[PDB]
Order: sequence, then C-alpha cells, then structure tokens
Amino acid sequence: DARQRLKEVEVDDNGQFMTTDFGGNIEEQFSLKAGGRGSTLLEDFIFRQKLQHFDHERIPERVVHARGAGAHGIFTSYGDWSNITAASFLGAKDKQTPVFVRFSTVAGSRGSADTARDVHGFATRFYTDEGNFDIVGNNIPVFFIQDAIRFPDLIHSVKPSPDNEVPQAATAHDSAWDFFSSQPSALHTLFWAMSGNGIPRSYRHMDGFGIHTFRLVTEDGKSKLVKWHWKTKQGKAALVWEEAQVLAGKNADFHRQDLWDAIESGNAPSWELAVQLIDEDKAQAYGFDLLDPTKFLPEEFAPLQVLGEMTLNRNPMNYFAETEQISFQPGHIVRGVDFTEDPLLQGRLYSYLDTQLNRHRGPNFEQLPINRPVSGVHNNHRDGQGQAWIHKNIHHYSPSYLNKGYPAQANQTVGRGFFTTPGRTASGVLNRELSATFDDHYTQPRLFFNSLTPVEQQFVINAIRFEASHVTNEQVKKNVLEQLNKISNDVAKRVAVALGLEAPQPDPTYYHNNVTRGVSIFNESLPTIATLRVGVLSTTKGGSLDKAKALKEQLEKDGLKVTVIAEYLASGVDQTYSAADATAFDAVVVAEGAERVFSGKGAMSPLFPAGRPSQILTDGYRWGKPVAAVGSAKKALQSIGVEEKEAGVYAGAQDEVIKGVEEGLKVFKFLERFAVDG
Amino acid sequence: DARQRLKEVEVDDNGQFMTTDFGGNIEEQFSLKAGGRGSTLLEDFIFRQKLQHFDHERIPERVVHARGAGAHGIFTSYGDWSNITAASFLGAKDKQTPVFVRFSTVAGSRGSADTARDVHGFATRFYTDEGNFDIVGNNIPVFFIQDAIRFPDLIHSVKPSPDNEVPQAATAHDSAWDFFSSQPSALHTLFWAMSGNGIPRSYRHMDGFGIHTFRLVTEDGKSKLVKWHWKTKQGKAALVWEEAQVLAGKNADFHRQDLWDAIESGNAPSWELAVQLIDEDKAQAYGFDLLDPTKFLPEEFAPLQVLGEMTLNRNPMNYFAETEQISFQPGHIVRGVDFTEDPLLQGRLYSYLDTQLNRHRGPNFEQLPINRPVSGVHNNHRDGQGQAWIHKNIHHYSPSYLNKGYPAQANQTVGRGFFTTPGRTASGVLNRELSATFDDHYTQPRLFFNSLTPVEQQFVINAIRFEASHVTNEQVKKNVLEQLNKISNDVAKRVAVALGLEAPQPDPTYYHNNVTRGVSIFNESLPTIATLRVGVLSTTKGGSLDKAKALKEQLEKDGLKVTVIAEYLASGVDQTYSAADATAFDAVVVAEGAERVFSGKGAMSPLFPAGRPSQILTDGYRWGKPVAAVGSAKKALQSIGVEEKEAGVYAGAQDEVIKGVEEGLKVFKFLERFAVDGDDEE
Ligand code: HEM
Ligand code: HEM
Repeated sequence: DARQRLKEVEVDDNGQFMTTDFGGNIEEQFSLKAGGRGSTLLEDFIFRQKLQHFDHERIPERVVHARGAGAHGIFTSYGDWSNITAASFLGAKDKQTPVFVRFSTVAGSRGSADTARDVHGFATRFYTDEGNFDIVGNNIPVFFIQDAIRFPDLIHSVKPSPDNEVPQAATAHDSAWDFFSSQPSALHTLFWAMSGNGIPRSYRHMDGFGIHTFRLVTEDGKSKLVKWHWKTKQGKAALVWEEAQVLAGKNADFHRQDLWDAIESGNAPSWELAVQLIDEDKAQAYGFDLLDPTKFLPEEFAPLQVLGEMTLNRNPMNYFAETEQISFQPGHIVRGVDFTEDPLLQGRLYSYLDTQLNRHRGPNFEQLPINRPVSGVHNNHRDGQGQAWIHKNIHHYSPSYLNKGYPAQANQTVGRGFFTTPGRTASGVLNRELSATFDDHYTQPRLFFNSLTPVEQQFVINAIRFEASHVTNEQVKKNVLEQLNKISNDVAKRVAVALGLEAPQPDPTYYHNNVTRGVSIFNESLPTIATLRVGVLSTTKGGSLDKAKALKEQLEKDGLKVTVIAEYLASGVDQTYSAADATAFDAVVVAEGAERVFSGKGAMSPLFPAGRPSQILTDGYRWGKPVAAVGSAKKALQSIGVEEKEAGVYAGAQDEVIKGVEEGLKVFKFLERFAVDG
Repeated sequence: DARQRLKEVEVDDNGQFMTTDFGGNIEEQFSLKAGGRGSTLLEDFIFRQKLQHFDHERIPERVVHARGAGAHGIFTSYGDWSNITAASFLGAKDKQTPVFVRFSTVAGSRGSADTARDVHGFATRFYTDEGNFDIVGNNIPVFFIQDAIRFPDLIHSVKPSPDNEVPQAATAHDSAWDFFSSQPSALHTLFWAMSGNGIPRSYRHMDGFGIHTFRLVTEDGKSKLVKWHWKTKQGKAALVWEEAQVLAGKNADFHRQDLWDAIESGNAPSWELAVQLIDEDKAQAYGFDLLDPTKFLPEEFAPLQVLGEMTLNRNPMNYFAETEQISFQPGHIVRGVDFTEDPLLQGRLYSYLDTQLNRHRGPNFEQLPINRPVSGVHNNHRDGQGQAWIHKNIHHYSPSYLNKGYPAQANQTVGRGFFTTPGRTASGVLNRELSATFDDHYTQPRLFFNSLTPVEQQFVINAIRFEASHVTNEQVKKNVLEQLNKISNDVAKRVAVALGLEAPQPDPTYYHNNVTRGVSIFNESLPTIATLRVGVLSTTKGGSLDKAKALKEQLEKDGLKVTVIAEYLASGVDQTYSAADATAFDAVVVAEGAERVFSGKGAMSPLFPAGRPSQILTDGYRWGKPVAAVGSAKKALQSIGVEEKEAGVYAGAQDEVIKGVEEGLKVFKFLERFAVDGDDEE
C-alpha cells in the first residue's frame, strides 16, 4: 500500500459523538439563543469554533496548474543503475519507491474544465530513501520560453484578460496570440498545444517529460546529460476539439473521474520511466543547445532507455489534504542528480520554493503528511508558523562543541551527501543575455508539424484557425501569420484562409522536410482497450433491455466499462438519456429494438430532451468514434445518414458488433471522417 | 462616474520605463548569468522581485460564491423615505449613491461555469454618506436552512465529494440529495434552484432578494419589518438545462461577458429597489414566522413598494483589485436599518467578518480601495498587517481627558450613531432549539410549484429527474421521493418514473392548491429586447453576405447585438462557423443563400466541424429560440424538419423575418416545443 505511511494521520469518525476541535462532546445543529425566537449569543462557543473552521477552509490555488488531480503509486526500478547515477531509488533491480503523481491543465483556475485545450502537468514525487525527488514535468516535451524571468509575461498573457477576467482556461484571446507572435520561442510549445497533446483523452493516455536537460552523476562525480520521459503503457489518445468543448460542459471532471475510476476498478495505469543519455560534449552537437527548453532531442540521435515503471494504484482518501496540499519543487533533488544551466530551469528552482509560502502561509509545509519524506529530517531549522515537531537538540547551530558535531555535514565522500557535478565551471562575463545558440525558434516547430499524419496536421491547422479567429486585433492576426509563415508557408496559407487574410510570401530560411518519431498520437493504435467506455443505447419498451444486458456482459469480458442507457432507470439501466451524452463514451452502440427512440412516438418522450438519442449517435459518429447497431437497430444508423460500409461503423448480429467495436476501439479515432484542406 | 473615487489609486504605465516595485528603471527579460551559458545568479534582485510578486499573486477564493462578476453603478432614491427609515441613502428624492454589485453562483470554484445550475448571488454595496451598507442577497427569495450553524453542513454536502473532489459546481450527486432529503427545510430553495432561477439567461435577467426580514427604523425609533427586493427592469429570463450544459463548455464566461458587454455598449442594466413592509405585531400573522428564511411573503399579503432604482454603468478597470477583492458583509449596516432574530441571518454576521481574515490574511481589508467607505473613518483602531494609514491621534483610547473626548461617542440622539431598535426585547430560557413556528417545510414548496406554468412545472420535474438519477445510493433516492411526495403526490409520481421507483401513495398533510404571483419566469414576455443576440448564419459564396449585412444593420437599429457567421472571416463576417454555437445567441436566422451549407458540398468543409451550420439551427430550435430564414434559406429549416409556420419560426422576406424575430425575442422561449408528461401516451 503506497499510502501506508499516511495511516497514522487518518481519523475515523464512525461510531463517535461530535466534538469541538479541542475535545469535548457536543451538539452543533442549533445556535444558542436568548429566548425561543431570540438572538444568537456570542457565548455560543460551539457555533463559532464550527463556523470559524468553515470560514477558513480555503487556501490559495496554485498560481499555475490550479486544475488537477492525483494518485499514489509505486515506482519499480528495472535495474541497478549505479553505472549512470548515484540516485538510490535507481540503485537496484526491483527496488520499489512510493510515488504520488498530480496531473493538471495550466491556465484554468480550480473548477475549470479538464477538457480545456492546454498544456498538461505531469508531476511525480519519488519518496526515496534519500529524500523526496520530484520530476515536475508536462505532457509536452518543450516549453514556451527560454528564460524563467519571462514566465509572468507568458502566464499573464495566457490567463484571463485582467479587466474582465475573460476567458477562462483558454489561449483563444488577443493577449495570448499577441504574446505567441511577439515572443517567437513560444511557437513550438504552441504547436504541441494545438495538437492532440492539448486535448488528451485522459491523464492515463499521456506521455510525460521533464523538458529540461538535467544531469545524472555517479558516486565518483562522472556526469551525463539526461532527458526524462514517461511513456504511457495505455497509449497516447486525444479527443477532437468540437467534442472537448461539449465535454467541458457535460463533465468538467472527465479526466479526474477517469483516473479515479481506473484505479478503483483495479485498472491502475502505468508509465515506463525512460531517459535519453548523452555526453557533456553533446550539449551543442545536434543543431541546437541542450540548455534550450524550447527544443527536444530527436530520438534518432539518442534513443529512449527504459529504467523502470511506475503504476498508480491508490486513490487519495482526502483530496484536499493530499492532492491540493502537495507541494512539488524541481529543487527537490537527491544525490546522483544535478541541474543544468537551462535558464528556464534555473529560475523555477527559486519560484517553487517561494510560492509555497503563498499557498501554505508559512515555512513548515514540508511537514504536512503528503510532503514529508520517508527518509528522516535532521537539521537545525526551528520554529516557524505551525511547527509540528519538538526538537530535542538544544544546540541548534553548527559548528559546535556542545552538540558533539551533530547533525553532521555530508558531502560527496562522507554521508551520501548531495554534491554539485564536480566538473561544472563558469566562464565569461556576468550578463543579462541569452546564448545566440538559442536563436532558432522555427526549425523544430516545423520538425514537429512534419512528423504528424495528414489529418493530425489538419487538427493542428483547425485548432489555430479556431483560436486565432477569436483575436479581435487585426495586426496581431497578421503578426501571427508572419510568424507561422517562418515555420511553414503551407500552414500560414491554410490558417490565413480562416482569418480572411493573405499569408505572406514563402520565407524559406527555416523550411525543411525532416521528420522524427514519437511525437504523433494518431499514427498508432492503442495497446489495450481496457477501461474504455461503451454507451449502449437502449429502451425500456420491448425486449431491447435484455439484449442490451447481454451485450454489456460480453463487452465487460474484454475489460470495457459499459453504460446501458434508457428513458428511465429500469432494472439493468445505468443511465438515463436525460443524463447521457456521447462525450462520456469511447464507443456508441444501439441495442436491437432501440431504433424506436430514433423516430416515431418513442423518440418524443418527455423523459429526455428532444432528439437526445439521435444526437448521441450523431455526436459519436462525427467525433470519430466506433459506432454500431445490433440487428434491426441498423435503422438507427440509417436515420442519421450513416452507412455500414464505413470504417468504424458496425452492424449485424451481436457477436459481429462486439468484435468490430472492440477492434475499432483500438483504432480509437476514425480519421476518415475529417475533411482535409484541398 | 461611480468609480470617481478610485481614480486616485489608478496607475498608468503608458510611456514609462519598467521599474522594480521599489523604483529604479530596469530591464527584466533576461536573468543575470555567470557567463554566456551560465547559471543564474542569486544577486539578480530584478529576477527575484518580479517572480516573487508573480509567485504570490493568488489569494483564497471565497468559501462560497467563488465564481462571479461585478460592476459599478449608481442608486437613485425615488423619494424621501424618512417616514419609514433614518437611512441616509433613502433620505431624499433623487439622492444618488455609488454602488458596486457582484453576481455569482454558489457551489463552484473560481473558473467553474457561469451556466451551472445553482442559486445565484446578488450582492450590492451602497457607499452611503453614513457608511457602507450591503444587501448581500441571492436571486431566490428563500434559503435552504433555518439556522446558520448548519451552513457548513449544507455547503459541504453540495460541494464536491471530499475523496475525489467530484463533481464541480453541481448538486447532482449523492451527498447533496442525501442532505436535501435528510434536512427537509432545504426543499423550498431546492425547488427554486430546479426552476429557471437555477439557470438564468444573465445576471441582468434576475430578480434579487435580501431573503431575511430586516428592520427599517425611523429617527424616533419606530420600526417596521422589511423584505428587500430587486426587480429587474430587463425582465426575468432563463435557459433550458440541455442548453446550459453545452454553454458551460462553449463559453464558461457567458454571464460575466453578457454583463460586461451590456455595460460597454451603453446598455446599462437597471433594477428597482422595492420593499415589503410588515407591522412588528404581524411577524407571525401570515401563515408562517417572518424570522424563518425558508419562507417568503406572498405579494398578495404585502405588495412591493418601490423605493428607487439602481443602474450598473461602469465596468471595473482591474477585476482582481475590484471584483475579486471586494468583501461583502451583512454586518455592514447603517443607522436606519436593524437586524432581526432570524437565526440564519444571526450567524452570517459573524461568518462574513471572520472569513475576510482568511481571504485577505489581515484585519485591514476595509482599507482596500474597493472596500473603503466614502464617508470617513475615525476611531482608535491601530496597527495590524498592511496598515495603510498614519494615525495622528496618539491618545488612541476612550474615555480620555487627553484627547478631549475625540473621537467622540455617537448614538441615537448624538452624532447620528447607529442604534439597535429600542423596542426589542429578549424573553425566556437560553436554548439550543428552533421555534416550533419554523416547523412547516412543505407548504411553500407546494405554493411555489403551483404558481408556475405547466411547462415551467415540467422544467422543475425534469431537472429533479436529471439530478436525482445521478444518485447512486438507492435508499437516498427513496428518501428523496418520500420528501417530494409530502409536497406534491403528482411531482413525486412524475419524478419516480425517471428513477424506476414505485409511484408513492398520497400524503396530503401539506397539499394545497394556493397560487401566488411574481415567482414565474415564463408566464411573462420581456419588457425590452435591447442587447439580445442574433446569430445570422451566412456564407462567403454568392450574395448571401451582402444581404446578411443589411439584415444586421436593421436588427442593430432595434438595439440587438448581431453576429454574422460564415466559413471564414470575409468582409462583414463577425465569427466563423468553427467558433460559433447556438448557445451564444437568443435567436438564429439563416440569411438567404446560406441554405448551401446545410446540405451537399457547402456543408462539407475543412473550415468547420461536420454539420455545424445544421447543428446551430437544430440547437436553436430545440432550445426554444426564435429561429428564422430569409427567402430561399427556408430550405435550411426544411433540412432540419422544421415547419415554416410553427410558433417562433419565421420565414419570408427580410422585412417579415426581422419583424417576427423581434416579436419572438420578447416571448424569448417558445415552450410549445417541450413535451409535458402525458403527451406521448396512445
Ligand atoms: C519546463 C518548464 C515547466 C514545467 C514542465 C512546469 C510544470 C509545472 C507543473 C506540472 C506544475 C503543477 C505541479 C502540481 O501538480 O502541483 C507547476 C506549477 C508551478 N509552476 Fe511550473 N512548469 C514549468 C515552468 C515554470 C517556470 C519557468 C516557473 C517560474 C519561474 C514555474 C512556476 C510554477 C509555480 C510557481 C507553480 C505552482 C507550484 C505550487 O503552487 O505548488 N513553472 N509547473
Ligand atoms: C439568506 C441566506 C444567504 C444569502 C442570501 C447569502 C448570499 C451570499 C452572497 C451573494 C455571497 C457572495 C458575495 C460576493 O459576491 O462577494 C456570499 C458569500 C459568503 N457567505 Fe453567504 N449567503 C447566505 C447564507 C450564508 C450563511 C448562513 C453563512 C454562514 C453563516 C454564509 C457565509 C458566507 C461566507 C463565509 C461568504 C464568503 C464571503 C467572502 O469571502 O467575502 N452565507 N453569500
């Protein structure tokens, strides 16, 4: 049980009488009053201690990545990696380390929708036996900016306009595209956010990245540059925008519920931890600077090497105490890992320690159960708001004769202390500049775009078309096109169409046709369809429900999560048409007999909004899902102009429908249903 | 200009060089580094001061009503009301007082959707010349619970489950309905939240209520019991649930955008302030106890008396400094007004002062520009975090010979001080009980349901069906039915159908057929269509766009906000099909020629999602909006099976369509398009 250490702070209230926070049994359903219809008394200590606690429940949300959810798990090392790192959690084959992971969007406040288009956070804590090590990563391998000092500019520009606080959880507004075009470094991450990575099917269907080049350091001080990757065992999968939008309203909790359900159902998600490892002398060898976080390292130059696997298999018991309070920091580093001179990383180190002071309102946040390491804390820190321990050492300073030298200094040679990479040097003048090696903002955006499938490329174009069309300022829109043109004239032209502008002439400076692997989502089928969701459209009239129940049982055999939908909650029915929507499902299947709710009297029940069943089937099809109908239910497909010969559309007997749907769910999205320019 | 007083703290950065927060011009686009590809230096004071400010930007959201938006405006008294109150802001005809109003939902966090189903906040500050007076109201006249001590219970049950923090901004889950059924006083507000009040078309189309009985007190100490009402001059209007859901996704900012736009466009919204006035000796004379916040006073017993009007005409300059930071309190009271022994109001007084300490992390939040009164602060308060003043009086205590008696005591007869209603008395034993007069939890929910139109009643039932069907626990659903049945056997029967439960046996103790005016939304057409939105569906091909532009100009004459939609942003086009949705508009009109995008090739384009023009027209129709088509565009209506002669459907020449659409917009929703229980029987 990854959560074991937390059991000692769990509080069970079952079978108990109500109390105040300072003990003593009470009742707290009536205010104390002066007379039957009298005023409430100030001496009502019960009322006040209860309302004061309530009044003060809220803490500031994260300044970024406010919207998110997490779970506990276990990371298992596949080997003794002492040849590349001194890091203890990687020191032995099969060595296990508890983890907690939080996934998130970036721009939106708490309560914003999971399926907004955004970069996503993928933050992992390893509670190692040598301290907490966090990889605070995203689901996209590059970031918008090259120097941490520019972070408030980026974030201000993306978050809501400061006059009216519009729009929520969206880059689709003037200030964001003003920034993207004024600060061209941003174009690469922008392309990723405009691809499927911006609207993932779930947290479980994302890869993860540390983004920055870090260093692995061995006991003897030897170093390697490293990129951290998390490779999803569930496969990458993305929504389509028009679906993400409806889902944002129909279930803002889509991703957090998905993770929760997967874990509760015993379908814990896994990711392999992989690294790219390159020598120090490669820092500038690949046509860009590895200190530049707006670039990724093509796998063709340095393949992924798998180090282990983490599985998330325990949900939190209290979301606030665990998920909300957890405080990640890239400065949570351990022996065997070191930083690089990445100027984005450099400033994060400051920011994440400082921000906790805001969010936790005091300096002792590492003492919160979710933040505590498992490995022991021994130092001369004292006091501070909410000090939860009682220190025994009264000689809280070093050096000292009186404490006999304890706690003692640890370094590279004694006590397994942290140490900076011995070979690192500094040379040159102090400066407020960036290396000219950071200057190319367009080659990699082109590389990424090149590496997507034709429809996948169209999604990127259509996302930009959608977003930029919201920009009211004409010149910003032209500025955007000028910058896009530097990446691809074709991209610029196709976007320009939507904006009713003329794209600039070709500017071939950065154009090229190279491609790289591992960045596409839609070029590969899913490795498993376990946990995927099938909505079975039925009806309470006739024999449909019994067949739907039979269909459900067979589908659940293949690890699928099945929802039988009908007009009302009859025996066997999981959800009403009123409550159902296609966004909730990876596949939509009309049970035989249910055609009766697609036309005629059966389709006009006051029990659901007009057209509801047809809409679900229509949405499912247009959004590229496998859709099917059993037996006579094929009339339902006919009612919406859909034909059986189409890819990802299935009809016939129950056996045949199940087989096709299950194969279709591996394809996941049927891209033949989306038009491409030309 | 209601914001005039705020000008002194406004900061203009145009034409200036960048500085630190302690002055000194700087650059702050590059971190200071030890060498060309070097590590960042700790001595980079510029970096740290910039990022420290960024790092500490957020403050806690409000514990309830975290999601909302506000505006500045002016309140004008219609007369000298000194005959009923000593309140200075009501003391002369035409007297003007600056106001700020924040509207909100309740359950959802910041960032949740404006069109979630929920009670809505309607909080108004009057910056009077005798201190700040806040009416902290909602858009529904009754509250869930009868004693403030139960607030954390209600709120906890309605907010997301504490294990996984699901669901956001919704009562549609087990714990909420467990609470509603375990604590039946909640049933009244529940019915209102399940009506159109739960899903208003905008903040501008809501009424407002103080909910509690308060007291108006004259100079001589005579009091009357009072209910505060805000009556929208824009008329009440609501969405349908299936619409509100899509809108939550398509535009989470729908309501804050609507208010912002109305104000920017010079279409400031207004509400009349009205009161019901009750004799003290009639507190329990109307079939319930006026100290009970779960009850409203039927207007048949005590009609609304209009005292004045408030108009919101200025948007904020900085949302955070103004809207987010403003701190309302029902304890913000002034001479001429007093509290009552309403046990819910009673505890609010404590909670709103205390909670500011959490949100603002300090005791000086009244010093923030948006919280400051216009009338002057003089007392012996000192220090505290963030103290923004420098006090001159060194004898900061009373009584005192050394300060000559200043600041001096003010009371009823001296210095126009606040005073508690002199006639108020306490009688009886100290108790942790509620008056038996509070016992009836079903009569008024029944009264409210009786007072809605048939389709309006259907909306309530369908909302309950939708919500309750989310409850996983079977006993909880049965508990809910047992409670609904105490209100109305037919309601429980109709809801039971959805849940697959047996229609309960009548339990007539509280049943009655009484009706009251002023609670329906749909039984009345809008007084104005100004600001309402028309989506004109057009095309870049052919002559459609030119005709669309003409249609637009005429519509705009009648005060409408018109969006011309096409495949891409050609000249005259306001929005692409890709970016458009029916939820954005109050009416949808297909411009002549646009029928080409409803079928065949024109409907197949990489520029928008398959079926988008059709989906917009379909949604508009199904959600009860006025829909229309000019000339040949009638083919678009045909394509979605809509007959040209239905109510709320307009087809013909440009002139006729404009006429019909403008007429339909006053009706606003065409309720004939919604099935009522029994309709589908053979
Ligand atoms: C490679 C670039 C970056 C990545 C991958 C990244 C990732 C993340 C993630 C995943 C979180 C959410 C952690 C959680 O779930 O609690 C987060 C939060 C945060 N980030 Fe970053 N971020 C990056 C750049 C930056 C920069 C440049 C800054 C400032 C210099 C910054 C400052 C912050 C702050 C202040 C928080 C809030 C932390 C808290 O409140 O606990 N980030 N970031
Ligand atoms: C008639 C019943 C009630 C009404 C009409 C009401 C209305 C409101 C409104 C409109 C707001 C948001 C104000 C804004 O826009 O900033 C609010 C916030 C709040 N309410 Fe109430 N409420 C009621 C009951 C209660 C009760 C019984 C309590 C606790 C005893 C309570 C505690 C709070 C708190 C702590 C806030 C946050 C205030 C802040 O953070 O500034 N409310 N309420």
